[PDB]
Amino acid sequence: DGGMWLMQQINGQVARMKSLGMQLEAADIYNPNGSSLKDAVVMFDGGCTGVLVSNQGLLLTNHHCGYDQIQKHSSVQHNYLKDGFWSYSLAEELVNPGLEVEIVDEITDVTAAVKKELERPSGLEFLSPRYLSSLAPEIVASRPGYRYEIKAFYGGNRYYMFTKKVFRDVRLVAAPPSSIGKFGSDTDNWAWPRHTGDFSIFRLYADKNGNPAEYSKDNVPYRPKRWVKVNAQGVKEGDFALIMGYPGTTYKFFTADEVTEWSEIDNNIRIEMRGILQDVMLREMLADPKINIMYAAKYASSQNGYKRAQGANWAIRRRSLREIKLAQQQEVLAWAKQKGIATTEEAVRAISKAIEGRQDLRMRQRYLLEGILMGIEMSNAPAADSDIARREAGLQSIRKQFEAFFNKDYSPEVEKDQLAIALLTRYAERIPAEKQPISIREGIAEYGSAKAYVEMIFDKSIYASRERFEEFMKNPDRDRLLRDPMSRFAASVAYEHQKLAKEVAAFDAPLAAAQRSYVASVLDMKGQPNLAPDANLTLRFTYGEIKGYQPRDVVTYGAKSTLEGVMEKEDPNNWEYVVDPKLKALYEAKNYGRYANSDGSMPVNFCATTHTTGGNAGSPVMNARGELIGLNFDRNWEGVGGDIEYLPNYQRSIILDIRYLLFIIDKFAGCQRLIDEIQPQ
Amino acid sequence: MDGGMWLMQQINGQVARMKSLGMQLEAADIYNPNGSSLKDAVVMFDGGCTGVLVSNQGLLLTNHHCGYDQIQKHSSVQHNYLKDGFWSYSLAEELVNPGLEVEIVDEITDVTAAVKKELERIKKPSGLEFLSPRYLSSLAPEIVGKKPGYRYEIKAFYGGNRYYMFTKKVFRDVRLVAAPPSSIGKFGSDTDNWAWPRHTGDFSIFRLYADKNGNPAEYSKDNVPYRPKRWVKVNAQGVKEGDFALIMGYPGTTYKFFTADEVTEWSEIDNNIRIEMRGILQDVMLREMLADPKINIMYAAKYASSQNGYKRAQGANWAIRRRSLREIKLAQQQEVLAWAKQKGIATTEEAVRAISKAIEGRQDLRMRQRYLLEGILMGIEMSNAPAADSDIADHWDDPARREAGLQSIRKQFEAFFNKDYSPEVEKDQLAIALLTRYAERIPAEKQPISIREGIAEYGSAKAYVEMIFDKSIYASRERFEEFMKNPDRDRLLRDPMSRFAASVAYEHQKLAKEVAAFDAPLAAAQRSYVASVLDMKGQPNLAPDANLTLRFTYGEIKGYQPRDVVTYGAKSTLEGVMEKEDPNNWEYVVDPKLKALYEAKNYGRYANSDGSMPVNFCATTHTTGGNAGSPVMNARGELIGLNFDRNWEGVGGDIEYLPNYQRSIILDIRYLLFIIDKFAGCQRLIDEIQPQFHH
Ligand SMILES: [Cl-]
Ligand SMILES: [Cl-]
Ligand SMILES: [Cl-]
Repeated sequence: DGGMWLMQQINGQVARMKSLGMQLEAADIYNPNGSSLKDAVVMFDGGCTGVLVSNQGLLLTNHHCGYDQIQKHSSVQHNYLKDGFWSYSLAEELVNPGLEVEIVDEITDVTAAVKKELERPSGLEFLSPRYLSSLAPEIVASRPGYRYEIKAFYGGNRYYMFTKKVFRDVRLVAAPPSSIGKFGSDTDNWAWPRHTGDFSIFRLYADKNGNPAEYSKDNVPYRPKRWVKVNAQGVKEGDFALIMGYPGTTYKFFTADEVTEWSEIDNNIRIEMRGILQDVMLREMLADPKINIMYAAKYASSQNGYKRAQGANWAIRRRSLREIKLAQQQEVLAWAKQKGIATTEEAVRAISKAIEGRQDLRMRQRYLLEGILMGIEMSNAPAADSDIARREAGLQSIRKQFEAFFNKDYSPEVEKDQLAIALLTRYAERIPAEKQPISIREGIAEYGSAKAYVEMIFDKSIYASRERFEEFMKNPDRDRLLRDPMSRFAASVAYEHQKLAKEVAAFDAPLAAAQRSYVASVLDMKGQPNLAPDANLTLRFTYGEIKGYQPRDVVTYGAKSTLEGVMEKEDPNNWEYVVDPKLKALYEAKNYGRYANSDGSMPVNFCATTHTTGGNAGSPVMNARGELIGLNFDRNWEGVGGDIEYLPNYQRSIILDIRYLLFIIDKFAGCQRLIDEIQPQ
Repeated sequence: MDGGMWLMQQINGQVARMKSLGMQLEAADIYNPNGSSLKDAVVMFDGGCTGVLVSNQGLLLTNHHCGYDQIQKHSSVQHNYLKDGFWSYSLAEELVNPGLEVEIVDEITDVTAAVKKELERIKKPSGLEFLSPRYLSSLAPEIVGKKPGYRYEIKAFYGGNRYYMFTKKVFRDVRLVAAPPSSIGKFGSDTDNWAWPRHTGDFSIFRLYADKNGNPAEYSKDNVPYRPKRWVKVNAQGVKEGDFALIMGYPGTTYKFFTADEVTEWSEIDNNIRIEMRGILQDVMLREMLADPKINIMYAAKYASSQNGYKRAQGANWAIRRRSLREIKLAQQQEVLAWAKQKGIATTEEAVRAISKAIEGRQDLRMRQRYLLEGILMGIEMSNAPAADSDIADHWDDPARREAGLQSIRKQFEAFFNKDYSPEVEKDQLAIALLTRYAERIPAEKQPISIREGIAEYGSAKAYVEMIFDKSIYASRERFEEFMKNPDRDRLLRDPMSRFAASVAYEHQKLAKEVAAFDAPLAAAQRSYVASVLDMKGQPNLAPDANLTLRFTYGEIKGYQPRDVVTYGAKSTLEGVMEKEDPNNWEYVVDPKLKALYEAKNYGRYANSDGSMPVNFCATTHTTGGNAGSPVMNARGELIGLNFDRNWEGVGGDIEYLPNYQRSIILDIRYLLFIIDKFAGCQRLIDEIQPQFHH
C-alpha cells in the first residue's frame, strides 16, 4: 500500500507504520498542540522541498533545486556551478534576493466555513487558490509575518487552511560541484540505479525575536521549534523509511476515459513531437559545438519531459494502468447500486462526455503546444505594433521585440535547415488544414509543402537575419511590417492558441463538477481517514521501506548504490559522466572515513517504496527513530504512472544517502565547520 | 568456477576438484580410453557445432542455429519448417540431409614423438607446417597403417609442443527429426545476442543413421538408427543456483597464452578498428532504415550481421578498459620470465622479444588490412562492382569471346547490386561516411592507387565517390541496359567503380603477402614460449588452447553482478518472453500457441517448483565460439540443458577466464521438452527421450 497522506491522517496510519518498524508516536510526526516534524519540513522556492537539521536554521535540499541561486552567485572568477561553494563562517553565507521558504505552524479544517461562502460563477472558484485563500482573513491578527493558505482537496469535497510562516532571508551556505550535483543528469534522469550527489545547503535567518524577516544586519540564525537530527549510522534493506514534503500534482481519481485522454493525447502527442524535436536537435549539436553550448538547456529540458511521458506510457502498455482504474470505477458503481444512490453514474457519464466533447480540441491544443509553440522558434517573432496601421511609437517597440526574439539563445541557422520544417511537416499531417492556423493553412496551400513555406518565410521576412533587420530599419516601411510572413506565423499561431483555450474551457466546469461528485462517492465508500487525496503542493507524508525492485525477468536492482558505480560510469569525454579528480582520489585511497557502509563500500544513493511525485524534490527521508538518513531527489521512470495509480513492485523514490552528503562536506571539501553543526551519527 | 577448457585425458587431475563442487561421477564415467564413457556421446556437428546423443536409437540434440541450413533446405511456403517449425512423428518422416557430417571420437592418442620427427625430416620447411591441421593429419596413416568410415585428425597443442591424434567415426547419414518455429529458436536474435538474460529456445533435433551392423555409412534406404555404446539421460527434475554443471564439446579457438604485446594488437587493431568502423557503418545505416520503411526489406539483414561482430568486439574492449585484461596477461608473462631466470634458462626471455618484434613488425601491415576489410570491403557495396575479364580486353575483335565476356558482365552485375542494394543510399550516405574515415586513418601513400589518385584529383573522398555514381555504368539499373546496346570496350575497362573494386582487391592480396612473412617467426616464438610455461606449471595442470577438439569444462549454475546495484539471476522464465513481446519486431514475435500455454499456465512437469516455466539458465563454465549445442550435465552425468551462447562480458575470456562475469548461456532442457510436448504434441519424442521426473 502507498499514498500521500495529510498530516491529520497520521493517526490512521501509525498502526501500519509501526508494523513496518517505526519506533515513533503519531504525535512525533504531527502535533497541532505541540512541536513536531511538521515545523522542520519546509517548502523551497515554491516548487521544491527542504529540511532543517540545525540548532541555527540550516536548510538541506537538492542541487537542481537551488541551482538558480548558485547560478546567480557563480561567475567566471569563481565558478561555483563548477567548483561548488563552501562558507567557512556565517559571514561568508551569501544572501538571495527573492528567495522564499515557508514553515507550517497550524493546519486547520475549514470545509464548512468555505462551503457556505461558496454558494454565490465560472464553476471553478471552488478549486482555485485564487479565491479560496481570499476567504482566509474572514475567519482569523491576519497579516503580521504570515501567509494564509486555502486549497481544494478530494476534488472539492474538503478544504484545509495552512497558517504559514514565510522567510525571505535564506542564505546559500554550500553546494557540491556539478560533476557531483548532477552526475548522470542526461542518461540517469528518472532512472535507477543512480549515483548522484544531489544536494545544496541553505540557512534560515530571523531577527532577535525569531520571526520571519527580510535581509538585514538584524538577522540572526533562526532557532527552530523542531529540527531533524542527521543519522549517519547507516541504512539497510528493509529499514522503515519516512518521507515528508510538498508533492505537486497527482490524478488519483481518474476514470477509465480520463486515463485514455491522458494516454492518447497528453503523453503520446508529447512523445511523438518531442521525439522529432530531439532527434533533429541532437544531430545539429554533434556537428557544431557553437550549437551545443547553447541548445543544451533546451534539449535537456525537452528530454526531461519526454522520458517521463514514455515512462508514463510504459504503465499503460505493460502495467495495465487503465484496467486498474476501470476496476476501481466499477466497484464504486457496484457499491452505489447496492446502496441505491444515483449521483455516481451520472458523475461518470458526465465526465465521459466532457472528455469526449473536448477530444478533438485538446489534440489540436497539444499538437500546437508541443509541435509549434515549444519547438518552433518563429512563434516568438516580433509582432506588428498596433499603431503602424512622434507620428507613431512602435518602431521603437518592434526592435525592443526584435532584441528579445533575437536578443539571445536563438539560432536562425537550425530552424531554417531542419528543425522547423520537420516539426511543421508532422503538424500538417496530424492537424487537418481546415483546423490549422490561417497563416500556416495559406502558407502550405501557396507553396505546396510545410518545407517550402518555412523556406518562403526566411527568404522574405525581416527577422530571418540580424543584418537584414537593421538594414530594413534604415528606411522602415509600414506595409511590410504588416504582411511579414514570420510576424503572421507568430500572430496566427498565438491567436489559434488563444481561440483553442476559450473553446475548451467550456468543459472545465462540467468536468470539475462531475469529478467532485465522483470523488464524493468514493470518499463516502472508503472513508476520509483511509483515503489520501490528490497532491496540491501541500505538506504530505508517505512511508515505506528501503527496497529495490525487479525491473524485468532475471534482473534485480539493489536498494543501495556505491561510489564504485560512479567509477564504472566515468567518461572524461562526456560532461555528464566527468568524475572530479579529488573524488577519484578519495575512492582510490578508500578515505571514506566512517561514512562507509558496513562492508567498506562508500554509499551514494538508496531507494525506497515511498510514494512521491511532482515537487517532492529535496524532501527529507527519515528512519524509524525520526532521524534523517537521506534526501529525496527523483523517482524511477517505471513509477511515473504512479501519479494515477501507485505501483508497489516498481515505483521507487530515489534518495541521496546522507552519509554521502557529509562525505563531500568532510573528505571532499574540508569544510569541517558544517560537520560540527550537522551532527551526524 | 575456475575456468579451464580441459583435455579429456586431464580428467584424472580434475576429478578431485569436481567432486568437491558436488559432482557424483568417476573419471571413467566422463572419459574412458578402454571402454565406454560420456566421450562417446558428445559429437561434432557440421564441423563447427556440438551435439549430444540422448537415446539408444541415436537421437541427437543440438542448436537451432547449428541446424539452420538443413531446415531451410527442406522448407517451402506451406512446408515452411523455418517459420512453422518441423516435427516428424515416425522414423520414415525424418528428412535426409546429404553432405551433413557428424563425428564421434573413438580414440585419443599422444603422437608427439612421431610428428616431431616427421617435422625434423622436412627439407625446405615453411615454418607453418607444425601448426597446420591439414598437414599434421596426413601423418596419421603411416602411424595406423589401415585407415572405411573413419577419419584421423592430428592437431597441435600448447603451441606445437604436444600433438594428439583423434580417431573419429564420420556419419554421412544424419537426418532431421524436429525443429521449433523461428520465433522460439531465434527469440531475441538481434537485441539479445551475446547477452544475459536470455529467453531463447535454441535447439533442433537430428538422428544418426548407420548400416545394419552399426557402422557409419553414407545414405541408404535400408539404413537403421545408430545404437550408441553410450548416450546421455535427460533430466527434467530441474536446476538450482549452486548446482554443479558439466559441459563437453568442441570449443573453436582461444588465445590462452598471449603476451602483453599480443593483447595490445588484439585490442588496438583487431577489435577497436572494427568497433570504430562498424559503428560508423551502423550509425548511417540506422537513419536510412528509420526514415523509409521500404529499406529494411534489405538493409535490416546487413545491419544485424554487422551489429553481431560489433557487439562481440565491444565486449572485448570492455575487458581491456575494465577487467584489466592486459595487466593480467603481463603478470603471468613475468611470472614465467622470473621462473626462467631462477632456473637459469634464457630461452624464455628470448622468446618474448621475438613475439614482440613480430607484433610491432606487422603493426602497420595489420592496421592497413583491418581498415581495408572493415571500412571498404565489408562496408562499401562498390567493392563488389563488376570487372571485365580477358575476353573484353584482349579479344574484343573476337565476336564469340566478346558475347561471353559481357554475358559474364551481367552475371557479375546482378550478383551484387541485388534486391535493395539501393544505389541512392550508397551515393548519399554510407560510402562517403566510411571512405572519408578510411583515408583519414590511412596515409595517402599507403592507400589503394585508385583511392589515392581519386581523392587527390578531386579533392575530397566525397567528391571522388560522387564522380563514380556519375560516370560509372553500374550507378543505376538503367544505364547498364542502355550500355549493352552500345558496348564500348574502352568504357568497360576504365569504369570508375570497376577500377575501385579492382584496386581494393589488389591491395587486399598485396597486403596479405607481406603480412604472411610474419606468421612463421611468430609461431616459432610462441612454441618456445609456451614450452617454458608448460614446464613451469606442468602439462597435467594446464589446459591447452581450444582447437576444435573435444574438451570438457566444469563450474556451477550461477548468475553474476554486471555492474553496481544490478544483479542477474541464474534462471530465466517464460514471462521474460512475454515481457519482451513485440508483434512488429520479428525477433520478439511470440507464437500464439506459446502465449496460450502461458495464459493457461499449462506447463506439466516441466515447470519450476515456484510455478514458473523455465527457459534458459547460465553457468560459470568456460566455453567459446564452438560450444554451440554442447550438452550441459548435472552432478550425475544427466542432461539438464544445451549451451548455445555466452555473454559479451565474457568475450575477454578467450584470453583470460573472467570468473566474476563470464557466463555460458544455456537452454534449459525442460523448456526443450516443453516445446516438444505442450507446443508441438510430438509425444513420440518424449517416449524416446524418457526424461527423469519427480513423483
Ligand atoms: Cl565503493
Ligand atoms: Cl527447479
Ligand atoms: Cl513464467
